[PDB]
Amino acid sequence: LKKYRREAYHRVFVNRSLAMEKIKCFGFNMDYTLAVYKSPEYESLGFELTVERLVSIGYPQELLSFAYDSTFPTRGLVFDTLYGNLLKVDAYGNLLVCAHGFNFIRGPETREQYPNKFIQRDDTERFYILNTLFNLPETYLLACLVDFFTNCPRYTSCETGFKDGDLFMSYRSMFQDVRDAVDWVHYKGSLKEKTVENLEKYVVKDGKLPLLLSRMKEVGKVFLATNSDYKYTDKIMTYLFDFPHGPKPGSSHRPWQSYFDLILVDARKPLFFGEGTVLRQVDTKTGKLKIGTYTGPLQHGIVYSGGSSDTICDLLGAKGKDILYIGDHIFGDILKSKKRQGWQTFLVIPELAQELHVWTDKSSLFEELQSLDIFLAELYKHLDSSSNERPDISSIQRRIKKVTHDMDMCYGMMGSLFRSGSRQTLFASQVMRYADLYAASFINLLYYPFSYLFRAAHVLMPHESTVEHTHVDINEMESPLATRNRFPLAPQEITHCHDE
Amino acid sequence: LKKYRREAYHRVFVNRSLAMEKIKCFGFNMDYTLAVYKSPEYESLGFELTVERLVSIGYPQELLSFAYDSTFPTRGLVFDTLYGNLLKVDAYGNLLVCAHGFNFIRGPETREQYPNKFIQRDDTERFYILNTLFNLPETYLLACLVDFFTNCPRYTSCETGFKDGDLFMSYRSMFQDVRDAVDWVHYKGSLKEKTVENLEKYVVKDGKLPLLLSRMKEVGKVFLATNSDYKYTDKIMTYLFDFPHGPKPGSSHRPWQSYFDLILVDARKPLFFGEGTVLRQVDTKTGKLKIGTYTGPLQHGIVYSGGSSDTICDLLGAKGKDILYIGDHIFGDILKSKKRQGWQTFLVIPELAQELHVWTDKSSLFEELQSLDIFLAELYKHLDSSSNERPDISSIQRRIKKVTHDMDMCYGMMGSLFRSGSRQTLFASQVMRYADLYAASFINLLYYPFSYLFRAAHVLMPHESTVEHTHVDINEMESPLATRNRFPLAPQEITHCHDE
Amino acid sequence: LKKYRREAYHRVFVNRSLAMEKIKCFGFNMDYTLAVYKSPEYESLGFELTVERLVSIGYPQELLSFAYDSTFPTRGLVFDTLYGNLLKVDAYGNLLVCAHGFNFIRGPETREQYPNKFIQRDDTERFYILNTLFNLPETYLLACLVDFFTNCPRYTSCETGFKDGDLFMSYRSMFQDVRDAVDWVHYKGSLKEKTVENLEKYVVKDGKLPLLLSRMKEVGKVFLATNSDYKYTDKIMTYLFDFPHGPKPGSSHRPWQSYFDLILVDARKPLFFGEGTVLRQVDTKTGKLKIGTYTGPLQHGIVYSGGSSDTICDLLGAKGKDILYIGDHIFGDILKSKKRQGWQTFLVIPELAQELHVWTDKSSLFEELQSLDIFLAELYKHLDSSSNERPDISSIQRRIKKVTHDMDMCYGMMGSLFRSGSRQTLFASQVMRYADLYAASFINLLYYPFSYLFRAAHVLMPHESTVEHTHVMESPLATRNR
Amino acid sequence: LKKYRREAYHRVFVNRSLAMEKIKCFGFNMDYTLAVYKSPEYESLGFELTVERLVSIGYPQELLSFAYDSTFPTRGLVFDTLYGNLLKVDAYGNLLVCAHGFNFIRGPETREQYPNKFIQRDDTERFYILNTLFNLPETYLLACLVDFFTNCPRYTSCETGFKDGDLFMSYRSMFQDVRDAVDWVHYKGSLKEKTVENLEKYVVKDGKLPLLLSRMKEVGKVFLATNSDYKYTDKIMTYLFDFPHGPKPGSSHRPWQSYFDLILVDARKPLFFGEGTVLRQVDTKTGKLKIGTYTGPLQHGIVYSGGSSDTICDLLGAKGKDILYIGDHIFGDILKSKKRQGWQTFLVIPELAQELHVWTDKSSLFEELQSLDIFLAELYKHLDSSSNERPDISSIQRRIKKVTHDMDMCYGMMGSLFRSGSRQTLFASQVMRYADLYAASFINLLYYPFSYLFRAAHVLMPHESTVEHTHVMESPLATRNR
Repeated sequence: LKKYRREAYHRVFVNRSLAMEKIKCFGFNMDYTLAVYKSPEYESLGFELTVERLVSIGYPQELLSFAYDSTFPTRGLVFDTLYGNLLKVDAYGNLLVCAHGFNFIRGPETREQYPNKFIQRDDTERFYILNTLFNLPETYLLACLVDFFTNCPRYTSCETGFKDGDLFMSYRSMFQDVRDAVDWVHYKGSLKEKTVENLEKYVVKDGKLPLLLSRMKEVGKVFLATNSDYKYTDKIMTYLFDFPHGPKPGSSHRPWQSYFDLILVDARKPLFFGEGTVLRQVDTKTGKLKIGTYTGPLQHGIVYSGGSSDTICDLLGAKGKDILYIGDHIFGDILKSKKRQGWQTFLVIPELAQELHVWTDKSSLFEELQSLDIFLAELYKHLDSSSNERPDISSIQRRIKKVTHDMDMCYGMMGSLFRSGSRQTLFASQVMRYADLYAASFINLLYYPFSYLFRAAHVLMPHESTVEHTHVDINEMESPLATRNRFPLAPQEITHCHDE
Repeated sequence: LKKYRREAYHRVFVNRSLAMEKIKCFGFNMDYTLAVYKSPEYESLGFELTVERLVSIGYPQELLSFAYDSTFPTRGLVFDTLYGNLLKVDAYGNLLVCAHGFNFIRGPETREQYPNKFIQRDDTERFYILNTLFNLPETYLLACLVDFFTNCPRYTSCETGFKDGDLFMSYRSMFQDVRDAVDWVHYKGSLKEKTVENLEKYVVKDGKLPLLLSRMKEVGKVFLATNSDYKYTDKIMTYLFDFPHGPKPGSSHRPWQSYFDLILVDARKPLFFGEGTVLRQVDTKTGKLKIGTYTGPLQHGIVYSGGSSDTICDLLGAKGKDILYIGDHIFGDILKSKKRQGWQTFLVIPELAQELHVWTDKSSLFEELQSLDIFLAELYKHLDSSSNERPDISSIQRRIKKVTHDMDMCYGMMGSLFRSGSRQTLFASQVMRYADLYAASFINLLYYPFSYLFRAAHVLMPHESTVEHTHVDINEMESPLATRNRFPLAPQEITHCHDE
Repeated sequence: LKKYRREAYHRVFVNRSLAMEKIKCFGFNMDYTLAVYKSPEYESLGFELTVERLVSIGYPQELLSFAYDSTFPTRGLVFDTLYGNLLKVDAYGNLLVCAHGFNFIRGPETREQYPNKFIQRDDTERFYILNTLFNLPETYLLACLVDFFTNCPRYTSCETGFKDGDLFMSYRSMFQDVRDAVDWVHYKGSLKEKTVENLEKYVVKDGKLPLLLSRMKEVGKVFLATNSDYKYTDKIMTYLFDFPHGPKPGSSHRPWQSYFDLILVDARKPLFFGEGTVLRQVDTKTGKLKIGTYTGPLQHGIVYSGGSSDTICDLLGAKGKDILYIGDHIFGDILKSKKRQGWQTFLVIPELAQELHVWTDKSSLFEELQSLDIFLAELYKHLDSSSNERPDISSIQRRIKKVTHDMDMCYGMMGSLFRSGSRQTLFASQVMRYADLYAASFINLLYYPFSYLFRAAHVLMPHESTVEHTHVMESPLATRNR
Repeated sequence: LKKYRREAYHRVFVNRSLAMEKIKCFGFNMDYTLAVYKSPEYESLGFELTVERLVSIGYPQELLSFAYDSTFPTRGLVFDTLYGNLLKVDAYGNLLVCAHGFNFIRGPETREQYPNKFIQRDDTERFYILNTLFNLPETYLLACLVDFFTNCPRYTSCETGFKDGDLFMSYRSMFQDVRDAVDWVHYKGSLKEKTVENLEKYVVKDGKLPLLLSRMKEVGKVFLATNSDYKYTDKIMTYLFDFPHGPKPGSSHRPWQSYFDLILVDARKPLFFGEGTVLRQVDTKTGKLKIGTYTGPLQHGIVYSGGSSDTICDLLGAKGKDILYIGDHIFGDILKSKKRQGWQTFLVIPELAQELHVWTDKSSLFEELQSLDIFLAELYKHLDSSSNERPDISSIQRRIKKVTHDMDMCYGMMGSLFRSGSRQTLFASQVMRYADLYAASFINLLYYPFSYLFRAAHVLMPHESTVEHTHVMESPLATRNR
């Protein structure tokens, strides 16, 4: 028969095998992990605050006529501050999609600015990668701004920016203003203020969240580690646990703090994963901070501030292997470069919820592309290098392009977060680097036992996915160009020091 | 029905789509491309010459009792010059296999030296990646040397090398001597001399090679670009074309040079792909070099030396897109970082010939692992986070490990070139970065028409490969934690400026 | 006959020759250039607000009993976040002085943490260089913090930090909190607020400033470019120009803005020198911005915000050759990388004021050092490689050490900004690199005409400074047989 | 009374103080340290073999009519592979001299290719620094090649190279061929063979060398560490010590090897200073190697091959403090990074021999420069910012230029190794960084006792060298109101 699998929308997907039996400590980011912001309301709120900010610093009034359009941005686009393009690139820096403003640039014209349809993604001065869910409003705003200055006649388009009279406004300078304004929106607190004053509008709520976290604390420790301050965190978490019952209905409600062994605010991630700041214990009954740990009876509170990830693991008595860290952010090679053991990782990708719907509900699109590809192979079926034939594939290519575009638009104007045609995005490549497990939401762990063995799927290369495990009887001897015309004792047991 | 495909051992595998109709110029490396060296005779010859070299520079006589063992090395291993281990690592620097000498290190012991089972593959001072087919003898020799100094009592093992009396011999110093000696073997010409004096023993020969190259020159230009000098190249190529007939049997034999539009020796790759050296035209009737091009009638020869890849394309009148460059070496991002258009690429991986046999002839091994994995899923079938069950998977894991090791050993002691268990190797990752097409040999193009459209296979992520394109009817509403509780005009035609 | 030179405290010192005749545009930083903050009051103010910020985020109450000690910090020290040391290093990263808290570490134990008495300044993650005048309070605070936790009973000293029970607190973490608090004090305007509310206490005022700027404005253009906003710039600049007469005798007062052809606020240096931000005009009467220029009557206003160094140079019609940029900050070589000719530079270095006093008023210490060296050469005068004599030099070496340390202490506990003994500091090396001219203040341009040819002094090497041009067989090993 | 100093051509110059008393181990490079190659014969030999190598790989026959011109190259020039220029730059990458072939480029057109007269030396791919004595022939050859193709009819000059018809030949490509040919000439032993077959022509000989090394061997240990193999080392060292008497009068000759406690050949510097290669013993009578040490009687031999600097220091029982390493090569800061104390350094700089002759025998040129500067200060003596006077200085500036250029030409067409005008070269800066002591030859240690206290000379800044220690209200803008 076939392998049993849970329903698609409940699945946890496995990049690297993970024995959940061994997880003794579950760690959480808050933003977009426990506190999932409603889409597109929250993106559109960030957009407005940023636009409003730029206008009050001198950007034109026409900006206030921009409306956030959730169908345009995809996450992980690269902004080329030299030519002002949003780029969807693959794992190796090859261009997949190129948008100047809202104008999508065809392949040939792309080669003027990118002669090899390639970017050096390491040129951090030039290219800015919009990876986060917070980057989404900004991704759209950059396109809005490029489009407006392009089409407004008060400004003359040039290769690397706009002339306003005798003044040059480079794309890199505009981007600096957008970047400054997004920070300001977040770090002066205007967005949190608006968020907190209407939580029903802006934050998702779900009773399964206290349920799942209560089960996690039955088998291990549970901790929160957030860059937000305690005041914001308390307001958010109280809302998330505000039900007329506790974990199971008919049970007594209990405060959100009772679900955690350790609560860490003001984390200053990503610095948190280095040496961080000095750890201070927070006295929530007072609000007073004190570096270190309380010596007195106040030591039984669990709210902390600053610190480092290494320190938090000490407080929990949790070795790195024991920890599954659940969040929405792809971190670099910071944690594993350490002499200390790192955390295993569950990556929240909320966009996966819509993408799985495209995958399941648009089958007729996938079927047709498979059809067209099977027909194409039939047209070349018995041809080899002696054949002069040039089969007519013109129309079938045109229907391939037309079906593929239709699929793309099922995701949005910028296509799927994970691929374009046959090529994985840079983002997809980073998901595979960073995440041991991933899902639309951490809540999918509800549907798995804590003894579950998560087994990784082989990611197949072209010669594995298009060759069957069947014996191929060849009548001609294999060319010795291919075969090359083909003592330590062999190891007696498995040599895999990874176990995946 | 199913998609028609050529027989497995004739296939060209596609990472990135390529319209072969547009290829107007075919370029070749010589070594391990046109001139395929017999295995393991040629590896074993390189081994002996290197060992002999080290002995005459003071290394112990016991080295001459080493015999090359083709079942041990896999290509792409990393040599850690700090701890003297051969490492098989994945695309992200995670350890898969760790061999100190001929001792394979289990996972737990690995963590002493690699606390995160991770290496920073960028630490080029410490880690040396043995990617080439020429590296194979050296890969085995490094293991031989570590094993000998470990087990010989005249030397005391330490973490980073050996004590010989009061003298410390670091692994990094030993590696420097091995590296120096391999160079010497190649650059004083001892290996070419031995090769040339017994070409039947050392070089593969195949009549399909003149056939395929004659067909290529029917539709485009053909050129050779080799680091070897003309003298070696002539000896090799004359042997490769030495048949009592030409392209087709019953035709007149013709000299190998008649198969090329341009013959480039002394290329100094990889510098060749930068600014290179000054181009000089070679006068083979004389041997005299002259920088530039001959003004007189000698300008009708086609042998050149030095130069750059940009210059060679000018001579051919070949824009970069028009060129398919066929060879065995994975190059870095050198060619695409240029403002000039780069070559498309066909990668020769000779090991693919044995790997495809494992894939097809050891099906019963693959079937069992699929069985065991289907049984494992059955054991967790109706469990979720409320379940207390801990199903007994002990024996079925043991049979997984035992079957997986058996598969590994079908490839060699160091396993497949492309994966370990569920993880692709670093090498596999580089194949996907660099090669538009790849095969065990370029001769497989014989079985494809020159109008062929090579269409890339999707490389599927876990949520694509383990979810069907079937409509999933859910009775419970999807958690808004996953859905988030979900103007420019949309593009009307495909936006893919890559076309793959 | 000897060369004429202006009086020492009026001099502009010349590192690279500069023909003032060609300067047609004069550009100023404001902070510590036009607005010289009184020392040590201002450092002490920044120190106190930073300590209070730290205590308010949970640092111990004892910190509030630290008093800023201006005799301790010398600018340009390197804080080693690994071992908690303030370090004075030379141009090449050789150790000269090593302080742990307030304990000064001798040579031999220095070698335990620094085996070659060498740091790699490239290690930006480990070593933080405290080069600015704003960094002076933070330099002392770091020393205070390391001293406090080293001698506090509640804590256990370690190599890389301290234990508070079973909890480790790294110097790197602690330095991050000090770093964050100094930013916080500055970017909250706490410091700006206390400054503005008492300008006499914190800001130097001097009628020579309006005189010098009006003379520059007569020979060319003058521009201001500060990171500060307009409201703080206005308060400060209004104070600096608040005199009952204009710059000439019996002339009437005129506003500070009229001394400038272009006023740029919110500069966002150092980004300002690359692509910066988009330039916007400032309506001073309203305080509102508009990117570009106001399309109306307000186009005639001369106050802008943000922008870039290149936009401002084009706005003034000045090529890089025309411009002398006057300021207190040393910038990296990332403005010479541009493809248009960059500015020439005048580095304001306030410490030069007290350093020159030491140079001239402690001449007895220099003379004694010279005698001890002369006397020392006399001891070796008759010896070559054939000599077994080991002259007894310990007592004279003892006296050299005492005298050099006496000199060091005339500058402060960390010695001179520019050197320790025979070795130039890293800071001195960066002045040589960046500053075409330098003085203790820009005001010393008063004493020079705008046609002056500033001529660079040779920096002599040992084989130049210790052999005379006087005319005196030589080994072919030295001659290569020429 | 003035300070006693040894005669100028006998001096060891002191950059960092060094107590020779503490040196217990003396270590030598051989090439250009013990074996000083005669100039210009040796440079000319290397030049000719390199030209012939190039012509034999297809470069035009005209090259064989180049003659090495020793008056052109100064060591330490930077070859710009993009534009074909030899460049003399200062410590910070500022342009001082720019030669294209043999055409010297004035300031203003320099700015077309170098808008800030600045190069980024970090661009290792673009700029190649020609610092070694071995690099002198290649420095001139580069200039010859650029001059040849610029004025050859068959070629078309471009910005970054030349066209040979429809074919482009970049300076970068051409530089690669010169680079490869210089390696080829050296690593084929062509140069070593012609040297050994005529040692009188190419190698300086001097009986003072065996005297100095035997005196070192009496106070401590002496070691040799050369990249050369043993056969070439033996030929050369045998020649250098070939005298009818030993070092003392009427003493008998003894072999060169007996002057060394350890002879290391095949050093593979600079890798030698990291982990190097495995150390092997050399059986001199046989020429065979054995890694480690011979387990027999040959263990008493003192000739090794390969190894590392750390292995050799442990072999001698010398910590880094004990060692003075004597050599002609400037190394990067990648030996101070080690976790054991590194060597102290003596940099042999042959050009110092002729440079000191210029310093003392062209004093009239220095005096005139001094008068012109004094006279120039007198012209400005009475002017300050109120002055409109623009004194006429063109004729005196003209004479300064002529005189400075006259001085430059005493060193050679590229001027002094250490400076151009008021600006130290990049090379001078690297001597300051790397060399604790330096002289024109190691032989000047003869004139100093092994108990000598080498004392460093202050390198004065402009505000130190041009204001007297003599005692002379000051603006609070300079004083910060102290």
